[PDB]
Amino acid sequence: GTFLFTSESVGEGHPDKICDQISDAVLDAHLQQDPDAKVACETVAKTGMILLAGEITSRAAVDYQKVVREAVKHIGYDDSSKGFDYKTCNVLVALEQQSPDIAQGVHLDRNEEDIGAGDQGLMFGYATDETEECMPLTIVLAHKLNAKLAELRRNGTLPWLRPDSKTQVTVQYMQDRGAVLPIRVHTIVISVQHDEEVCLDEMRDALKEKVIKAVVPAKYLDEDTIYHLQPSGRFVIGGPQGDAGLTGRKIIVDTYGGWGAHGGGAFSGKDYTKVDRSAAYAARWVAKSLVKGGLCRRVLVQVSYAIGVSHPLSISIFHYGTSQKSERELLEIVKKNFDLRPGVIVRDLDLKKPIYQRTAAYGHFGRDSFPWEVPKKLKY
Amino acid sequence: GTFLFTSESVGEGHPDKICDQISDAVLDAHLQQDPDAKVACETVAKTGMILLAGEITSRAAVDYQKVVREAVKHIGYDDSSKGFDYKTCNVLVALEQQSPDIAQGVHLDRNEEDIGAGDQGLMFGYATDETEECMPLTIVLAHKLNAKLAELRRNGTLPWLRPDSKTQVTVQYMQDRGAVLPIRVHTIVISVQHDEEVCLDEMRDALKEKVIKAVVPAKYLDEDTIYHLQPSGRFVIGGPQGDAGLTGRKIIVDTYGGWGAHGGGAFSGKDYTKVDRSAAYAARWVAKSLVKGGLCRRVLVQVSYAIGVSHPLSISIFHYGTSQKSERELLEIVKKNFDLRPGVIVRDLDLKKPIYQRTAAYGHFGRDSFPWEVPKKLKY
Ligand SMILES: C[S@@+](CC[C@H](N)C(=O)[O-])C[C@H]1O[C@@H](n2cnc3c(N)ncnc32)[C@H](O)[C@@H]1O
Ligand SMILES: C[S@@+](CC[C@H](N)C(=O)[O-])C[C@H]1O[C@@H](n2cnc3c(N)ncnc32)[C@H](O)[C@@H]1O
Ligand SMILES: COc1ccc(-c2c3c(C4CC4)nnc-3ccn2O)cc1
Ligand SMILES: COc1ccc(-c2c3c(C4CC4)nnc-3ccn2O)cc1
Repeated sequence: GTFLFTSESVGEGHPDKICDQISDAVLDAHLQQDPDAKVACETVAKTGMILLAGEITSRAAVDYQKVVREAVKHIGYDDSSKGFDYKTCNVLVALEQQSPDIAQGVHLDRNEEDIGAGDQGLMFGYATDETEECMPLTIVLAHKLNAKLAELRRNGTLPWLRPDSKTQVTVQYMQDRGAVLPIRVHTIVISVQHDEEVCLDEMRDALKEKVIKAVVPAKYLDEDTIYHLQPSGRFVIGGPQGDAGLTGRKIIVDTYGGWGAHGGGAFSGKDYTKVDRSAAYAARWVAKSLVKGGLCRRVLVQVSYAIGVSHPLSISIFHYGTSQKSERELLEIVKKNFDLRPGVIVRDLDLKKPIYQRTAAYGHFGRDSFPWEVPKKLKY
Repeated sequence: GTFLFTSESVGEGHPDKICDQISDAVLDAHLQQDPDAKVACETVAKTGMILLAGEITSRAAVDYQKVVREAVKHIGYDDSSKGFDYKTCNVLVALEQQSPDIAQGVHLDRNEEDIGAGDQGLMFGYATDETEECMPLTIVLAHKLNAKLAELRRNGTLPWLRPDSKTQVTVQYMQDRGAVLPIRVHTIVISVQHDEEVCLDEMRDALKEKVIKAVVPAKYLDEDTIYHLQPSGRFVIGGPQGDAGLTGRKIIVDTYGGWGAHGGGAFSGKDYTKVDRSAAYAARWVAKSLVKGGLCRRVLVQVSYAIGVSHPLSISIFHYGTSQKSERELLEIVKKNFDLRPGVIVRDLDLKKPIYQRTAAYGHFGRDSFPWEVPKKLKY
């Protein structure tokens, strides 16, 4: 009845995550001046370079040099000794207006509630009662390990830490009538960029004592837990110098860590008309509402859209055997309580608010009581 | 007992797919001269630009201008009237050597069989008996609709077609003791870039009669099937001009269309030491072997790795209730028959061969009898 499951997370200075945070800093900069900005901002990061590529139609006057550099400063890349510096890096901009063919097919001359989906696609929402925040323990732990590294770097406890990090947690679970119960942590991996002065044994000791023990409850750790701490042996070169980063290359870290399902769409750098983001947020909101509402212990929701069409093409619900109600009954409850048109989701989840940079590291779900994390009281 | 499931696919000229094909053309160019090339090539595409960013350490002498332009020519972007031209686009190169810290931790001075995983991560393999190729019908149909568009464009039947396309198929399934049985096609979406001369009604008629009817068996289509053909109403601007493309932004199209599970890793532009590709291919090979071997009707395999470590950290198997054997029994069969170290997978699946550009459109699985699609005869 037991099984293993592994999830990973990355830190704020992982090059792909730098890109997601810059793309969302650009989106927020536009939304601060024009709540109806149409934004599709991709970011690429490599040694010394941030390139913005995409499409933006907006009435805002945005200083891209300032927005980009301020986001890199927040992450912690502020000196050539760290491999990247917000003060002196190259910021290249290849941004054009949104395609008029897309604009006419999606939102031009359309009533806001009846705007079409900004693209076709499929999206999933997932929730599990295994944690209070309704997220898998594997991904919650993996995110908290990266957050702890950033905390210890920023407070000066471990001054040899640099912003680029990755973590991975394998948990042994027990099956329980469709639901899952965490038993113990089987393996933890941590890799983090570091300075040239600190030795490997000092790093491994700190990662176990000051990071793992500060995040993972002792009840999950035992004599058999496997630790792979700094397994490469050396990680001085890091950030964009060590590996090219792109927006939307950490979509499983952004969501459920492999649990549930994913439709493929990236979140960062997109306004609400892009259903890859808004409909995934709404699907998480529906899933969490079904679990917090006591209708299921674990649930998966799929929705799909066609470009230019407001209503979803399909809606499906899988309760893993954890509900007394059938899928048909749960779908009827969802139809009575939710309107999954993008032009209505924007109002329910306040998606013109410039809070997106906050979502772009540590996962979009299970944190900080964002609107999609506040369950809706269901009427049925 | 019935439910809906939707998957999507994209064409060869979808901007993200252009990037995956260019990244894999670069990898193949290196492997043709140096089978041990270390390649991590990301591609970005926007109006008039192909940018290569990443890390390559190789003994090959590669003409990036020629490799990139030949890949774009193959896709069909050969004139400014189409929005992109291989002859006149800008090709920018930001490629550096692989980080020496990664090289020392992964493969330097290591016996090939004992090379470490090129990164940490989680990967899944999936197989389903619903089609002979062991793939979900939703994604098989979605890929075939894009392939039909490219065929009709290349043979001159529909000369108004351009290379950028997207498709989406929703199938109504019946549950069958853990396995799934397709009943009918509920909805199809097709969007394809076109010239300025053809009218919307001519395109919609051709998409139904020459594309859908030529791909989807009539037994799946009925009076209630919903068609969204050219739903945006106009798609003249397309390819990188209409939307920025990046490598590794179609990872669900590349795999199972939402079925099974995904660990987040992209495939294109990476050599075998990057377990995001090799271990996902090996996991598909294990899953397909378990289904074709008669041990299950549907199966999901998860594997995970740590950078620098050769053996997987975890292996898990979920048979959806379609096997008489337990997960423990299936894991023992997998341990007896497979060695999932990257340095052994490379030999079993011939992963130094330059066939990667062929994998970069229409899915990596369920096609063309690649080594990971030829089931292993299991001994137990
Ligand atoms: C190992 S790199 C990816 C492979 C790389 N593109 C190559 O050229 O081999 C992927 C991520 O691992 C982390 N990383 C980079 N250098 C590392 C090192 N020396 N040891 C461990 N992890 C490292 C960074 O977070 C980086 O974004
Ligand atoms: C709709 S675009 C993505 C949104 C876009 N970045 C924006 O600025 O709104 C995504 C994909 O849809 C397709 N596409 C582009 N223009 C389109 C159009 N006019 N109608 C339908 N699909 C289109 C292309 O395959 C493109 O890569
Ligand atoms: C996509 O989300 C999932 C999540 C979990 C499971 C799963 C198992 C697995 C997965 C390969 C890791 N292995 N043993 C399992 C036993 C039960 N359950 O539920 C299946 C799918
Ligand atoms: C990730 O792969 C999957 C695939 C399919 C299912 C699934 C259902 C769904 C999903 C939301 C679409 N809806 N009704 C369902 C009934 C049965 N089964 O099996 C669950 C998970």
